[PDB]
Amino acid sequence: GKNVLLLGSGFVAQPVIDTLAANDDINVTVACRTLANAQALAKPSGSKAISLDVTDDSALDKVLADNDVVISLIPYTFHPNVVKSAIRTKTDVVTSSYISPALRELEPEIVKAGITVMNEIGLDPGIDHLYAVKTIDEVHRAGGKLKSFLSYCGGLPAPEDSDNPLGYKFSWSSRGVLLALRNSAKYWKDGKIETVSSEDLMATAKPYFIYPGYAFVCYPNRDSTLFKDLYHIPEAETVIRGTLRYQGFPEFVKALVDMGMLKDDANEIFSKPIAWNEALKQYLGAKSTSKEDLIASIDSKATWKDDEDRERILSGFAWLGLFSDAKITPRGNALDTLCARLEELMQYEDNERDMVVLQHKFGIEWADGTTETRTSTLVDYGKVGGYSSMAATVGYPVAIATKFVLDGTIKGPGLLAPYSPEINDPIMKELKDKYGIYLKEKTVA
Amino acid sequence: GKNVLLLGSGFVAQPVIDTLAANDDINVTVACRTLANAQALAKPSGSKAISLDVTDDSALDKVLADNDVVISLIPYTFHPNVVKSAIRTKTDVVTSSYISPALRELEPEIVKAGITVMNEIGLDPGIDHLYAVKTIDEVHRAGGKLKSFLSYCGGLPAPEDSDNPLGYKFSWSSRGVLLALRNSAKYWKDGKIETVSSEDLMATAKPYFIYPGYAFVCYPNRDSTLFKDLYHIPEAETVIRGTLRYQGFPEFVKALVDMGMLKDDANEIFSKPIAWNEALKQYLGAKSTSKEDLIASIDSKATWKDDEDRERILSGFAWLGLFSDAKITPRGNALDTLCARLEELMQYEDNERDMVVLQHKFGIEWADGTTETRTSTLVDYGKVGGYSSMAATVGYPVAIATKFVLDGTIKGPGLLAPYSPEINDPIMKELKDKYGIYLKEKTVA
Repeated sequence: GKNVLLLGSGFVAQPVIDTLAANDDINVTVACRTLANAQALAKPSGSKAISLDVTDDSALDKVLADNDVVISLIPYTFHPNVVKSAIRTKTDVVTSSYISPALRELEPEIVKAGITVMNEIGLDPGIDHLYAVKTIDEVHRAGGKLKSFLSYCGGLPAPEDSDNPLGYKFSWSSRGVLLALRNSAKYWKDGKIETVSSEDLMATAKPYFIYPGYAFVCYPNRDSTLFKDLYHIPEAETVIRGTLRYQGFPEFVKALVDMGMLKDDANEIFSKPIAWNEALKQYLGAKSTSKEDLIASIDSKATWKDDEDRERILSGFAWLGLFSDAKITPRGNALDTLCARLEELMQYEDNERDMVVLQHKFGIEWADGTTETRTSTLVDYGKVGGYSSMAATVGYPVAIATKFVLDGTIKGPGLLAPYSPEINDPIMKELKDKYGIYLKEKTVA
Repeated sequence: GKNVLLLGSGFVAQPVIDTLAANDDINVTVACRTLANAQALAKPSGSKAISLDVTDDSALDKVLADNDVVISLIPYTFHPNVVKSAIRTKTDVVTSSYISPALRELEPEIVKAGITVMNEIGLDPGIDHLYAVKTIDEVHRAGGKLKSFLSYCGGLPAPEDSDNPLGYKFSWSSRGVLLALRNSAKYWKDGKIETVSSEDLMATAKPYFIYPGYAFVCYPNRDSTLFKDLYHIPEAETVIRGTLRYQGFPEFVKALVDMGMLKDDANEIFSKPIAWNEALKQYLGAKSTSKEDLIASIDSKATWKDDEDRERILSGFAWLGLFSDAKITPRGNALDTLCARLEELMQYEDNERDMVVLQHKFGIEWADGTTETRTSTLVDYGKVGGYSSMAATVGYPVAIATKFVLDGTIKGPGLLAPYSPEINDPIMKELKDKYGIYLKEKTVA
C-alpha cells in the first residue's frame, strides 16, 4: 500500500496515526526524536516507529525517500527543513500550519520538484477556511455581496469542567493565553479599518452570543484584514476574526494586569522559592502577608466592575494560592512565575472534556437588495479515554488531506491550501461522513 | 427474592425497572393501564408486566398483596389510592412526590398498619434535601449558624443542544414552564420576608453564576419560606429556592406577555386552523399579515431591553413561524395555541442530551464570628441511546430508597421523607458509589 511518515509527538499525532493505520493499505511510520515516544505513539496501532533528528539532512532524506508523503506535525520553524528534504526526495508533504515566509521562498522549487505540499488544513487554519470559502462562493455565485464576515473560535473546557478562575485549562503553557488580551488588533468595521492598541484591547472584550447555554466573551485577533484578499471579499464592510473565552476571563486578566503580574521584567522578588504571600507583599508593597493587607494593596491598584466581580476575582486569587504560604516556582519575573502557578493548577484531569467552538457569521446583501444573515457553527467535545476535540479537529482534516494527496484527489504539484471549493468540497464531505465533523449552516430567521 | 411493583409509564419508569430488575434477588412487575406499555417497559429486562386500573380498589389490592413494596410513579393525586391499598394489604410504598394533604390525613393509619411510605426521594424533592440537610447538620454540629441558604435547580438542554428561542426543550408540555414567570414568589432576604407579585416576577430574573461555561438566569420559586422549618434554620437571614433557565428565556417570555400571548381567555381568533400570521394580525390589530406590519404592532406593545434583544426575540418569533402561513393548532385561546406551537417545535431529537443542574449555596457564620460560603453542585447530562438526566436523577434515588425499604436500611413504619442524616447518609453514599451521582462540595476560597 501507501507509506505515510508522521513527524510529531504532540497529542495531535495520536488520532492521525490511529485513523490512518486503521486503513489496510496505509503503512504509517512514526518519527520523533526518541525511539520510545514513537514506539508508544505507534504501539496502539502496531505502526512502524523510528527516532529522527529533523536537522540532520541525511537522516531526514533517508526516511522521506522511504515514504510517499510526510505529515509534519512538528513546530512550524522546522517545516522548511522538511520541505527542503521533500524537494530533494520528491516526497509530498501535509501540514496544519499557516504558510510561512520560509515556505514561500521555497515555492518555485516545490513546483519544479513536482511535489505537493498541502498546508493550513487543521482546525484554525483548516476547517474554518473550508466553510468560509463555501458560503462566500455560494453568495458570490448567486450575485450576492458579502457585507459582513464575523468569525470566532475558542478551545475551552466543556462547561461542566470549567470551574476554575479563568474558565480555561492549559495543555500546557499559559503565557500566550494570558498575553493575548494585551495584543493590538486590526479589522474592518462598517467600511473602515479599526485598530485597537495593546492597552485598549481589554475594554473591547464583550459577550458574544452563539447558543443560549453558553456564556462566551470575545476579543478580536491581531489582524483580520488579511481575510479580504484571502477570501476575495473586497465588498465586505465588516471583517472580524476573534477568540472565544468564557465570561469572567478578561476581568480576571485585567485585575492581574493592574497588579503588574503580566510584567516579564527580571525581578528578584521572583528569583527564589519564597511563599506567594511574601512575593505579593514585596511586589505590591503590601503592609504584610496577611490576606487583608494583600487585598488592600490590590484594591488600591485595581478598577473593579462591581462588588460581585471583585469578590469573584479575589476568591480566584485565593483559590490560586496567591494569598498563601505555597512556594512560588522561582522563574525570576512576575509573568512567568504567575504562568507556572496557572499551569500547575489548571490542567485537564482524566475524566474531564475539552471543547472546540467555531462560528462564522455572514451578513449578505443580495442583488435585489434583500439582506440575510447566515451562521455556520461547530461545537465539538473531547472524549474521555479517547481524543480531545483539540486533537481530533486538527488531526482528522490532516488525515483526510493526506489520503487525498496520496490518491490524487488533491491535485498538485505546488504549495497548496484550502482556498477553493475544488480542494475544499471533498474534505468537508469526508470530514462529515467519516467523523461526523461539520459546521451547522443556518439562516437567521 | 423480593417482589417490587412499579406503577407508572413515564420516562422515569425505565431506569428504575432496569436497575432493579438487574438485581437477581428482585422481581419487578410493571403495571400501567395497558398491558402492552408494561410489556414494553418490562421487555428490556424481561420483567413481569400487567395492566392495572389504580381506581379499582380490588384490582389494586390484588397486585399490592403479591408484592413487598410498590413504587408509585403515577400522578400524585393517585398516591392516596395506592396508600389506602397499601394500608389494607400491609405493603410498603415509595414515591418521589411531595407529601400531600391527602397523605397526611392517612398518616395515623399508615403508622397503625405498620407500613413504611417513603416520600420525596427523586431529584427535587430528594437529592436536594439529602445535601441540604448534610451541610446544615455539619454546620449546626460545629456550633455554626446558617445565615444564608440559596438553592437553584433547572432541567435544561445540554448547551450544545440549546439552540432554540427559549434555550429550553419540552417533554412534553410547555404551559407550566411559560406561566412560571407569572407566579408570585415569597422568600427570606436579609432578615425579612420579600414577596414578589405575578406582574413583578419577570423583573426579578437575573444572571446566576455557577461555572464560567454556563449562561444561567434565575427566578425565585413560589414559596421558599417553608425551608426554615423543614431544615430547622431559624437563624437564617436569607432563604431562597429558585429555578435556572438559560440567558434570554425571561426576555422572550416577557415579549410574549406584552403581546397578550399568555392569556388563556376563550378567544375566537384561535378557534380554527388559520395561519399564524392571520391569527396574530387579528390578535395584535396589525395592518396586515406582512412581517413588517406584525412587527410594527409588536413594537408598539413591547418594551425591549436593547436592539440586540429585540432582534433576537423577533428572530425567535420568525423561527417559531409566528409570522408565517403555518396553521395554528386551534386551541381556542392564545396561550394554549402558543403552547402547542412551542411543544411542536421544541422537543428533544434523538442525538440530543438533556441536563440537570442543582446548586446549594450556604453562607455560614461560625461561633468565633468567622464567615464562610460553601457550595454543593450537581451537573448531570443525559446519555444518547440511554436515560435522560431528568429520568436518571429521579429514578436512581427512588430505586435506592426502594432497596433500603426492602432490606430495612430505611426503618419504619411511617410516612417518611429524607430529612435526617440517618435516612439520608446511606442514600447519598449509594447514589455516589453505584451511579456516580453526587453534589461536589466546595468552600468558596
